[PDB]
This record gives sequence, C-alpha cells and structure tokens, in this order.
Amino acid sequence: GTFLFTSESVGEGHPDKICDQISDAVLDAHLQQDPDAKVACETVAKTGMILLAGEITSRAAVDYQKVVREAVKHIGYDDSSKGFDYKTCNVLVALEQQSPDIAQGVHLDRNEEDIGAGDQGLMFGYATDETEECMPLTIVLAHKLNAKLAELRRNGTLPWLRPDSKTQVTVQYMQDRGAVLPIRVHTIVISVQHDEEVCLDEMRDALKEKVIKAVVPAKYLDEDTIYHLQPSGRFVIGGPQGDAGLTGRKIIVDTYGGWGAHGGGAFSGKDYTKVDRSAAYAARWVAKSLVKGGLCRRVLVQVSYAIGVSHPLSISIFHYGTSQKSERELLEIVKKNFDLRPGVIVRDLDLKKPIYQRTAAYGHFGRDSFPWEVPKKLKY
Amino acid sequence: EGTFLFTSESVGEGHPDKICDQISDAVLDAHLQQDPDAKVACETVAKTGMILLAGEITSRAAVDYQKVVREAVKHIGYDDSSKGFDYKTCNVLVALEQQSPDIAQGVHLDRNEEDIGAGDQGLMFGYATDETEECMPLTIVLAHKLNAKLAELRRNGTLPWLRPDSKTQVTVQYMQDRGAVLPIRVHTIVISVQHDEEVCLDEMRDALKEKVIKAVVPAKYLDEDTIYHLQPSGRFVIGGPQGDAGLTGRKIIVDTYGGWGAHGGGAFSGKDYTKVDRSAAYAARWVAKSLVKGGLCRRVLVQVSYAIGVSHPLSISIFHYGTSQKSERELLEIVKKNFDLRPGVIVRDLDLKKPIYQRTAAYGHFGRDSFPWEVPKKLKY
Amino acid sequence: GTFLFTSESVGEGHPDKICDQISDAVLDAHLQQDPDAKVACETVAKTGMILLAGEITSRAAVDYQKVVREAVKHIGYDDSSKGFDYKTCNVLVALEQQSPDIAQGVHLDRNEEDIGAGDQGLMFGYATDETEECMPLTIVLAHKLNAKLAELRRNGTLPWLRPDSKTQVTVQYMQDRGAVLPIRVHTIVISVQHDEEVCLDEMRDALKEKVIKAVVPAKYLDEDTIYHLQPSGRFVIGGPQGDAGLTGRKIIVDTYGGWGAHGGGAFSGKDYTKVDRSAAYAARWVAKSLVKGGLCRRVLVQVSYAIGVSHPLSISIFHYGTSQKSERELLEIVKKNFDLRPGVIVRDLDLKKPIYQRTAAYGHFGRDSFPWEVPKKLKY
Amino acid sequence: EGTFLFTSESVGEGHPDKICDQISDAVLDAHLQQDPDAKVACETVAKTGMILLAGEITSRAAVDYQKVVREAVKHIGYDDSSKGFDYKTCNVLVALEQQSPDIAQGVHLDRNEEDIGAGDQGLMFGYATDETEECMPLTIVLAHKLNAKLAELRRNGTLPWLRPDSKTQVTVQYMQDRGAVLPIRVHTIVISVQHDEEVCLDEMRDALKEKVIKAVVPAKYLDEDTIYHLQPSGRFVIGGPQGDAGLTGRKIIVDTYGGWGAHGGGAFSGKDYTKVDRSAAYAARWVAKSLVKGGLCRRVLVQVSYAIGVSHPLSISIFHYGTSQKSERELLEIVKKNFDLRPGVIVRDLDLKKPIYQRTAAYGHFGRDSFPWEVPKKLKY
Ligand SMILES: C=[S@@](CC[C@@H](N)C(=O)O)C[C@H]1O[C@@H](n2ccc(=O)[nH]c2=O)[C@H](O)[C@@H]1O
Ligand SMILES: C=[S@@](CC[C@@H](N)C(=O)O)C[C@H]1O[C@@H](n2ccc(=O)[nH]c2=O)[C@H](O)[C@@H]1O
Ligand SMILES: C=[S@@](CC[C@H](N)C(=O)O)C[C@H]1O[C@@H](n2ccc(=O)[nH]c2=O)[C@H](O)[C@@H]1O
Ligand SMILES: C=[S@@](CC[C@H](N)C(=O)O)C[C@H]1O[C@@H](n2ccc(=O)[nH]c2=O)[C@H](O)[C@@H]1O
Repeated sequence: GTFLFTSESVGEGHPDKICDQISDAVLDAHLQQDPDAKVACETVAKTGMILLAGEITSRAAVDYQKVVREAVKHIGYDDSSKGFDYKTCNVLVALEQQSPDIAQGVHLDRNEEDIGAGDQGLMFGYATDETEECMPLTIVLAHKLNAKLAELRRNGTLPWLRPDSKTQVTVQYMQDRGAVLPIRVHTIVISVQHDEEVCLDEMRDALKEKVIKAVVPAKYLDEDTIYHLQPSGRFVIGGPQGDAGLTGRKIIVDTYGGWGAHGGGAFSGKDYTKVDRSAAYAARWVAKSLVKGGLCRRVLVQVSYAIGVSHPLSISIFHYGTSQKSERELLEIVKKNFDLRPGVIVRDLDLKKPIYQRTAAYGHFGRDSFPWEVPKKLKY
Repeated sequence: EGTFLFTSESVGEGHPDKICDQISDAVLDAHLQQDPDAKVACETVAKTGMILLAGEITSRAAVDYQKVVREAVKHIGYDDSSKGFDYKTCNVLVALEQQSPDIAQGVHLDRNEEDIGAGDQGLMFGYATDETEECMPLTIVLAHKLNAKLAELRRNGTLPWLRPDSKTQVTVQYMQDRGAVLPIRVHTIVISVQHDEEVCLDEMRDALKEKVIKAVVPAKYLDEDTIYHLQPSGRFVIGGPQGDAGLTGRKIIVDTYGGWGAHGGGAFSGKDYTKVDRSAAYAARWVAKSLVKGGLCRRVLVQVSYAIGVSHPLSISIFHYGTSQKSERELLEIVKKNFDLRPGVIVRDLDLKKPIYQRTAAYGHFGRDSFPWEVPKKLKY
Repeated sequence: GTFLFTSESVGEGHPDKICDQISDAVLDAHLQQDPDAKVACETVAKTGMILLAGEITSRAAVDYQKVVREAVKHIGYDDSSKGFDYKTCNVLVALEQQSPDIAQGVHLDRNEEDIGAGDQGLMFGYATDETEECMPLTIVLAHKLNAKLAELRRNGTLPWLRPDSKTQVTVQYMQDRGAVLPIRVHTIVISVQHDEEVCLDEMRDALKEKVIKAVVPAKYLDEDTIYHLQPSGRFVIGGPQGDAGLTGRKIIVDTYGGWGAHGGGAFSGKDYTKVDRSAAYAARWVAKSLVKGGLCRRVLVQVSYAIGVSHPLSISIFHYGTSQKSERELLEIVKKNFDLRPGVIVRDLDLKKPIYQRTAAYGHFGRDSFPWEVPKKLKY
Repeated sequence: EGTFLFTSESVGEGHPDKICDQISDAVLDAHLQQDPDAKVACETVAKTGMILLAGEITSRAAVDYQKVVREAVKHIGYDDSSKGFDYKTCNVLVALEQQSPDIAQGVHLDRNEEDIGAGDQGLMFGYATDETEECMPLTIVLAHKLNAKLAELRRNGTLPWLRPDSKTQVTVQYMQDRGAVLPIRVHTIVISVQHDEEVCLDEMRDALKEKVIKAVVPAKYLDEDTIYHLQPSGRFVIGGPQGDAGLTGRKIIVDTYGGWGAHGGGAFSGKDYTKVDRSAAYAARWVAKSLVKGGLCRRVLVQVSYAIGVSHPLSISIFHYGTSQKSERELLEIVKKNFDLRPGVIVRDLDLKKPIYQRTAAYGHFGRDSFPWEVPKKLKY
C-alpha cells in the first residue's frame, strides 16, 4: 500500500530563478518608494544579458541598472570564469506604463477594501502534516539541499561551488486514511555548477556527506537510497549561459512541487493587486491554518472568486478524508475566521511591504518569516 | 452537498504568451523540416514591436529566423499598426547560440537512440477523465473551443471585427461521483476578445452570446442563471504584445488540464524530444487516456520523474481517485508491462521528430485527434 | 578656370538623421530639468527598433519611451504602411551613468569659466560669402530641398511623400582670388520615399516644378542642368527598414558638406561640456563674424586647444587670400573680440538651453535662429 | 610668420568605436570568404557586455555570427571581466535582415559588373602630401604608429600591463612652403591607454616616453619643449565598451587623413564594394597618391560624387594647393585619361572582393603597404 512521489527545486543561480529574483527585486524597489505601485516586470536572462520587459506605473524613481546588478551580485555571479558577471553584463530595459486598457477596469478610483476582481477564481492552496513546515517532504528537502549548497559556497567550505544548481527528491509514501506518511527517501538527484579544478570524486563525496547527510534526517536514509550525484558528469558551464532564463518558469518549484494543484499564474514581478499572487498566498494561509488547527491532516483549498463580487463566490475544501468534520463543516469555520476579499488580504498579510525578493527563491511556501506561513488561531 | 465549482481558462493565438509558444514551435518545426535530430531549446519574448528569440540550438539546418518568425505572426493575423502589431515592420532580435557542450556530453552524444538520457531532470504528469468523449475536463475543453470558434469566425469573415488576442474562462458546477466528477451546469463564462474601434459593444456581446457561446456549449449545460461576462473589463482595442510582455512557457496549465490533475513545471514549446519536459508529458497523457478509454478507470493521474543523463524514469506513480476495481499498485503493474517511458523509445512510439509541433502550440496540447498521444494503445494484461 | 563641387543632405526621415534627432531630443529633455546635465546618448534605428545606448548623469527624470516616440511622431512615421510607427515600435534603453573614470578628470568640482580641457584642439570653422547664409551654395540648396519636401508632405500638397529623403547638389564654380563664385547648378539628385500609388512620372514632375524650381533661384538653372530625380526607380521601402541608422553618421551633412575641414566628432547626443560640439559652434561663430564683418570673403578657422589651458593655445586663420589684412592681423582682431575659453563659450552662446533637437536636421550651420549664426559686431 | 599648429588623433583596436569598425569588417570578410558577390551593410554597436549586429546582408554564405564576433573580440584582447569585457561571456544580439529589394533593383540586379550603379549617393575625397614617404600627413602617421606600437608591446609581453583601449593625439608645428606644408617639430603628444590596477603611474609614463614615443617619432621632431600628457585624465582602469557606447563609422577622420584634406561623410567598415562610400574613396586615395608619387604635385585633393544607380561619377575635382606647374584643370584631364572611377571597374583594379578588409579597420585605411590603393599607378600623359 505504498507509492512514490518526486519534487524538484533550484538554487539562486538557476537562470529561470535568477529572473524571479530580479523581477521581484524590481518590485521591492518600487514598493519601497511607492506602496501603491503597480508592477508587472518580466526578466529574460541569456549569456551576458538581462532584459527587463513589462509594464510599470509608479511614482518611484528606480535605478534599474543598479537593482539588476545588485541582485546578480547577491546570487554570486561576479566573474567571467563563472559564466556571468554583475559588473560587466548587458542590462536592457523595455519597461513601459501599465497598459491603459488594463488600468481603467481594475484600479483607478476604487475603494481598496471593496474591490471585487477583474478576473476569475481558480487559485489553490495546500497543506500537509508530514512536515512541521506543513509542506510535502519531497520539496522541503529539495529546497533545503539547494540552500545548504549556497550556504557552503558563500562561507568558503566548498569554494569550488557555483550558483547554478538543481535538486530532485523522491520519497516513498504510505497512505493513511487520505493522509500520507513518509517512510524513507527513495532517490536523490543533485546537479551543481562547479569549478574547473575539483574532480568528480571529491564533489560526489562532499554532496553526500556535507550536504545530503546534513539536510536529510538520517531516519529517512538507508543503504537502499539511490544517489544521482552530478549525473551529467561535467557542469562548469551554467547560469544564463547554459539555458535561457525567464520569469515564472519554476511555478511548481515556487508552490508545492507537484502536490495539490495550480491555476497557472506566476508570482514574481507582480504587485499585490494581481490576484494570481495575493489569493494564492491566502489559500496557503487558510490551508496551513486548518492543518495546524487540528481540523485535518491534509487539505486542499480552492477559492472561486468572481468579477463583480468582492467576497469569494465559492470555497470548496478537499480534506482528502483526514477530518472528522465534513468538507462543509470546515466551510463555516473558514468564513467565520477568514475574510478573503482581495483588498482585505493585502491588509491582513501586509502585502504592501517589500518582502517579495525573499520569496523568489527556495519556495514561496513553507518558510518561517512570512505572513502567510503563521497560522491564524481559529475560533469556532 | 457533494457539489463544487471548478474553473479553467484558455487564451487565443493572439495572446502574448501564446504568440511566444507558437513562434518557438514554428522555429522547432523549421529545424525539424531539415534536421530531424535537431536540439532545439528556443524561447521567445514578445513585447511592443519586438519578438526576441533566445536559447540554444544545434542542428545541421539553415533557417531564416526573420522569415519564420514573421510568417508565424502573419498567420496569427497581426498585419497592421491598427491592431497593435505588424509582422512586416516588427523588430526581430536573435540571441540564439549553440547548446551547452556540458549538457550535450551527458544527454545524447555517442549513445544510440534507445539510451538517450533525459535532456534535463524534472517531473511530469498525465491525466484523463471520462466526463468528455476526448477524456478531458469539460472546463478546459469548453474554454479551448471558445477561443477556437472566435478564430474560426474571425478568419472566414463572419465577424470581421475580431482581432487575434482573446481569453476565456469557464466555471462549471460539478458533482462528486464515486471518485469521478460529473459536470452538471456551466456556472459562469467570461470572454475578452480584441476588437476594432468602429463596432459597438451591443453588437459584440450579442454575437458573443449567440454565434460562439451557443455554438460551442451544449444547451443542457446552459440555463437562465449562468453569468455572462462578455467584454467585462470594458474596451479591448489594445491587445497583442503591446499590452503584456509575453514569454514562452507562461501558459503551461492552459496547455494541459486547466488546473485538473497536476503539473511538474516543464513547458512544451520550443523543445525537441530529448527534453523530457515535453515528451514524457505527452507519454503520460497517452498512458492516462488509454487507461480510461480501456475501461480500467474513470479518472486517473500518472506521474513520472527523470534525472539529467539517466535513460529510465526515476519513478512512476498511479492514482485513480478510487474510480477502479483494481488497486493503484495493480494499475502501476499494468502500465509498466505495456509502456516504455525512456526518452529514446517514446520518440519511435509517437513520431516525435516530425515537424507537427506548431499545431499543438494553441487550444491545448491534449484532447484533440491527429495527435499520436491521443489515439489510445490497446493494453495487454 | 572653373571647377565642380558637390554636397549632400538628408531629410528628417533618414534613419541616420532620425537618430540625431532622437539623441538630441533626449538631451533637450535632460537640459530642461537639469541645465548641468551630462549627456552622451547614442541612438540605433533598425526595423521597428529604437535603441538608446550611452551614459547620462543627471538630476532629471525623463520618460524615454515618451521622448523617443514623440520624436518619431514629429518626423512623420506613424503607420505600418510607411515602414515605421511611433505607436508600435520597440524602444530599448541601455543608458547608464557617465563613466566614473570620465567624470573625475573633466567635471566634478571645477569652476566653470576656468575649465581648460580634458582633450585636445582640432576643431574647424568655415564661412563663405557665396550665400547670404554665409555657407556653401551646394549644401544650402541641398538642405533646402529636403525641407521643401517635408513642408509639402505635412500640408498635404504632395500626400504621397514619405519622410525618408536624400539630396545632392553639384555647383559649377569659378575661382576669384581665393573666393569662389557660383555661376550655375550643374547636377541635382533627389531620392524620396513615396507612396505605393503615385507613378514615376508624376513624382519627377512634382520634384522639378514644386520642389526644385521653388527652392533654387532660376538664375542658377539653365537648359543644361542635369536632373537625377528618383534615379533608383522605386522607393516605397525607407526609414530604419531600408538602412540601419546611427547617431553621428552624417557629420558632413551636419557641417559644411565637404568644404572646410572636420575633426571627427559628432554633435548629436552630447551636452555643452563636450568640446567637440561647443567649440565647433564657436569656430563657425568666429568664421561668420569675419566674413560678415567685411574682413574676408572666405575663411577657415582652426582653434588648437590644450589640456591644462583654458584659453586657446593656438588660433590659425586661413583666409584663402580673400583679405587685405594678413592671416595674423586677423588674429589680433579675433582675440580682441572673442573669448574662446570652453566655459565662456557656453555663457556667450547660451548652450545650456534645450535647443539641440532643432540643430539635428537640415544642418547645424547656416540657419537663422541660432546663437552661433548671428555675427558679432567686431571692434578693432 | 607662415607657421601654424595642426593636430590629428588615432585610437587603438580596443577603443569602442574601432571595436565596431573591426567587428563589422570581420563579418564582411566571413561573407566574402564564401560569397565574393556578397552585399554587406553590417553595422556594429558596442556597450557594456553587448555587441549588436544590425544592417542588411544578402549573400549565399552561412557564417556563425556568435563565433565571428567573439573571435574578433578575442583578437583585440578582451578575454576577462577584469578588463571590462570578455568574448567568452558577452551578449551578442543579431538584428541583421536582407538588403532592401528597392535598393537591389536599382544598384546591381541584372546588370553586368562594369555597369553596377553606385550603391548610394554621396561624395568622397582623396588626399596625398609629400611630407612623408607614405604620402600622408605626419600628424596622423605618428598617431597611428603610436597605437600600433602600444599593441605590439602589449601582445609580445614587453608591457604586459597594457590593455586594448588606447587613444593618441599628435600636434605638429608646420610651415607653409609654396603651397605644401613642412613639418618642423612635434609640439604636443597625448597618450591615454588602458592598464591594470597593480602598475604605478610612474612606471607607465616612464615606459610611455622611452619605449613607444621615442621608438616611433624621429628624434629631430622631439626637443625639450614638446609637451607630454601621458595618462592625463588620471587613472584608466575602466575601458572598452564599458565606458563609451561604440558605433560603426564614428572614427571616419581617424580612418582617413586625421583632419587634413576633406571628407564626404561616408564610413568604410561593414560595406562591400558596391557602396561607393568605401570603394570610391579608396580609388581617390589611389589617384591622389599616384599624382604625388608621380612628381605632378606635392599636395593634392581630389573629389568624386555619385548618384544612387548611376555608374559614372557625377563630378570630379582636382585641387593642388598651388604645388604644381600644371593647372588644376590639366590635372583633371590627366586623371580622367588614366583612371576609371565606375564602381564596377574599380573592383577589378583593386581586388576589392578579397576578404582583406578587417586589416584596414584600424591604424588608418591609408598610408600602409599591402593595400592595392597604396601602390601607385604609372600614369600616361
Ligand atoms: C538542461 S537545462 C535547459 C536545456 C537547454 N538549455 C538545452 O538546450 O539543453 C536546465 C537546467 O539543467 C542544469 N544543468 C545541469 C547539468 C548540466 O551539465 N548542465 C545544466 O545546464 C542547469 O541548472 C539548467 O538550468
Ligand atoms: C542606400 S542606403 C544604405 C545602403 C544599405 N542599406 C544597403 O544594404 O544597401 C542609404 C540611403 O539611400 C536612401 N535610399 C534611396 C533610394 C532607395 O531606393 N532606397 C534607399 O534606402 C535611403 O534614404 C537610405 O537612408
Ligand atoms: C491578464 S493580462 C496581463 C497584463 C499585465 N499583467 C499587466 O497588468 O500589464 C493579459 C491579457 O489580459 C487581457 N486584457 C483584457 C482587458 C484589457 O483592458 N486589457 C488586457 O490586456 C488580454 O487578453 C491580455 O492578453
Ligand atoms: C572621449 S571618450 C567618450 C566617452 C563618452 N563621451 C562619455 O563621456 O561617457 C572615449 C575614449 O576616452 C578615453 N578615456 C580616457 C580617460 C578616462 O578616464 N576614460 C576614457 O573613456 C577612452 O580611451 C575612451 O575610449
């Protein structure tokens, strides 16, 4: 009665993930000077090139050349020997204003709290008690592996490391009345950009002893665990040189790594008025509140908004059968505790502050200091 | 209760993100029309007056990017500045290089075809549901066919005021039925389509209701409580790349199951078969559909996982939502004895070197005949 | 005892000339909000693309998308049927700050009037009495032909006209003790972008009767004058579609059309602190002052500045033999009347005002309302 | 008096504007190495991390722009981020299209080669002076040879602290001599050359004076009053495309006569022979030099003019500054009976289809042997 499941994650240097950070760094820059800034900023990253295309209406003056390179600096690409240098790369800006047709039917002369929607409902939110982060173990480990890599690369423990990295974790599960119990780690994949000096033997030894065994609890690792460490063999070429990078091409890494469901919208580069991001954060907030409240062990929340309606038009709770209360009993507790109007979400989750660059790497969900990761004490 | 609402969306050929998906696959076809073993990883960016090609391509084939890109834009129908974009005078930048030698020496070099390792890692999903003849969710089927009808009436001349950029949403009320789902009624549908300036909003919403909606949605699903948001934002004169920075792979959920099932994150357009983000996802749909069409289940989800350079998949999973007599473990045995999911053999099983990918870059990759992953395989068990 | 000479000129729609106007429009934008703005803005114009590359340190906030398209609008490219549309073209901005090495050894903590130079001398200035504009007849006519074309295109007299145009005028001269006497027009060339409707016969008739005979004095035209009107035949494809355009690729059109001499520097996109532009305008100012003062009929002025010197290091006057006073008598009158320090030129020629977009077409020299075209009343 | 100062400048291979001139001519060679009848109008743009190709090219020839551009950058010597630019990781955008069909149907289509009309209108000049052996002004000769010596010592390793970007000015005191000019003494010379960080300014100015200046300028021209501005602006660590937006054709005076004679405005690099901006200017130098080298005058200037589509030049002019026994009209008769200035015959007379143009893209196009327009033609009169 077992099954497998697999999730992936990337490091700060992945060309797609570089764009997510640059797009949200641009967003943080405008929100710092203009909390009411409308930002829709995409980023393209190819060899020696960072392009900013999109639409922005803001009272803020932003040094885009500075913001981009400071973001590329923090990721760690600072020399030609690594494939990309924040000091000498090309930065192109093709940013205009928010499209005049999109501005009139969404914002301009609205009363914040009673804005309904210019769009539809979709929007999913997921939570599970298999980890204390209330996230699937597959992606929690996948995120933490890339973070340990960047941790050891910056302090000089493994100076041969380079920013671009990808991981993948397969966990063997067992069903337990809708809930899933992780029993062991089946397969681990690690591919990281490296120096020209270190040999393939020293890397795989370090990836297993200083990274994997430092991140994965030993109770999940046994003699049958499969390790694909540097399976491509060579990996000195990385970053925007090895693959074209685009904002919003890791949305499954950004969310639940395959678990739950996804509507389609990407997060990075969009301010709070994009219901693609604010309501996605809110559904996770509700989902985590239910599991940590003891009202279920697994849950999937879907919030079906409508256009000319501020409140949610339909909330359906899928608890997979992990609750004593029915999937409609929890509905009463949801609306008794949560106000999921879009304009009210920004007030409760404090979505006007510039915190979005920190979300554009290692997952928007499951990490400590985020408003939507602190469960709300439910009253019922 | 047992009832719930579900929503899926779709976009027209003129939507900026689908322009990139279509141009990237037009480039993929041109390299496959000369070099079937092309290694294409083309990404397209679309903004005001600019189409940008970026990525890595290695193929013994000469293609005119300026001509291929502009021929696609012409097909979509942006041919004048009054429509916001014109193929004749738009800027076309090319930042294409060769494929990374580090990736090439660990994916497809020196190996015979049946052992070509995965072009990258990642996870892919396959889904199928008995609620439609084409084994697809009704929400995404109706949303796709709405945009397709819009383009049909625009091109033949029935509604000559239509422009290529369009977007639809379909909300359907469902009922949980022993693990499967039963579509009851269409709750709300939304249609925003680009138009010229000299056609009034009354005539558009009148034609949107009678000539496309009622010509696509079966009458039993519509009643007199379904909400019609026809041209809701207001006026839609400015469309195409002028109003949204479009990128390749920003509509992966539209391309697949409209929110049903699951997604692994991989995009389809601009990638050849060696990228398992596309070929393994096409095989998963082929597996899921042949399961449902074979009577083994009514609703099924199938997952695969790969590693960069490894031929065999890392994992396979089967979930049947409880819509089957057999167990999920038994269904996993039936598929492993019937299918071969290595990215070398999937090519032969699906004819994935033929330049027929630009067709798939709109109205969904799944649920339409002419595609080899849509003709089910007779299982043996 | 005769000879020929030929000059060319272009219209507002020439891809190279489009960039000159865009570069100086950017410059005018910064100078309007910051008179002390340092601008070095190049412009590239290809099919559907306008790229801004360069370096700018300024307190001004400039809408580059607006400034570019307003410039493309005024030139007249406003539809896809013309090859270029200000409404739908691509605008890319790759502008940084003035290079930190270039800023310290030129400006930053200087006293304006007593700045010497970060560069050398060169810089030529020319004047001739063959026209009342004090310019060579070859280029005065070449400029005026393109202007009549744009004049008739805007008022609808010739609606089939399009912005891109090139002209060329060959004048037969006769030497007169160093001075040159124009006697007749030898050869005229006109190539203008046109409609798809008008035939090749109607264009050539209009170019000769409504343009040439309206611009050229009839005393210079006879039955032997050679006309190459639309010699390429077809010209519906023009603007940045037919040829890549770059700032500063018509510097001979910008100055004297072959007469005199040139140092090399282009004008458009550079503020007043670039001695390539300010001193070139000043040499013409002195040159015109000498001829209009009656001190010579033709003159070429060369001002050889030095690095650590504010005043000119050496002024040499070449009057071709058209003066009763020696080429060193005029030197005394020059320094008795002109103060050619670079910081003093901006004060006398009022070079901080945003007037540079008007100079980036039809010639920087020889046109009425410019400070360096009003001769100074000389005292001696 | 009769004396005056004159100044000319030159720039190194690493100067941004000359990088574009060199890359555009590297592209021209690659198309001529396969299709001699190429129609190249390549323009290059260089900025921080970006090389942009833009223009119009029609040639039955496949060239790797990513490789050709980066091979040129490697030759110039920008190979690390510590130098401000690196060919291995720089961005290379390509906006090249086909040549305008309206230009092609009125320049070179269907005509046999001897009647190929001018690729454009314009005016071109040719100059020659007896003040040097190579028939060039001393100011521009010395400025060119200074940059060339800098590159010589940088590449062999004599001064391994040199970087590619450099710029020189040479001011020379002259004397008017019966119409010609006599160089008396070098008044001032200026040298700004890019350098690394760990070499002090004393060692640089010491080497700039003794190892390049005194190795290039004849001793009689230098005395103890010549002003030496060696590294005058201060520090020059940041150079190359990072500190100046470079464009093709922004150094036309450096390419020609350093301010002597005159210029018509046409740039040279990136253009094939059908563009008379280059081929007719090469012929004018060939005419002017063979006049001076033939003893007919000491200083001469020659002008030509063309029209788009007309084979024969519109006008030719001769000015000898009064340095000849014969009249300017008689010199115009001698050249018209000896030379053929149609852009179809100039090709055969100068071997202008051979890919030898990248060599000319630096240190001046005139005044150096190996070039056919520098070997004079024995006149007949
Ligand atoms: C395979 S990459 C995209 C494929 C496409 N660039 C191609 O034409 O092959 C996606 C990610 O796969 C990582 N990778 C791993 C091992 C390797 O040898 N080279 C790599 O590029 C890298 O992080 C990249 O973002
Ligand atoms: C010949 S154009 C540059 C040549 C280069 N584009 C080529 O690959 O041939 C320079 C100018 O020559 C004008 N011209 C005239 C007639 C014609 O039929 N087509 C044209 O492009 C136009 O103004 C252009 O700026
Ligand atoms: C959701 S839109 C994203 C645009 C971007 N986020 C922005 O805010 O600037 C993309 C689609 O939203 C449709 N749309 C509808 C009404 C309108 O006034 N303007 C529009 O752009 C149009 O189909 C477009 O492809
Ligand atoms: C005259 S520079 C034009 C730069 C541009 N006008 C600007 O102001 O940003 C181009 C050349 O000026 C040299 N130079 C010298 C000293 C210095 O501190 N910085 C420099 O860029 C260098 O050779 C460069 O190629």
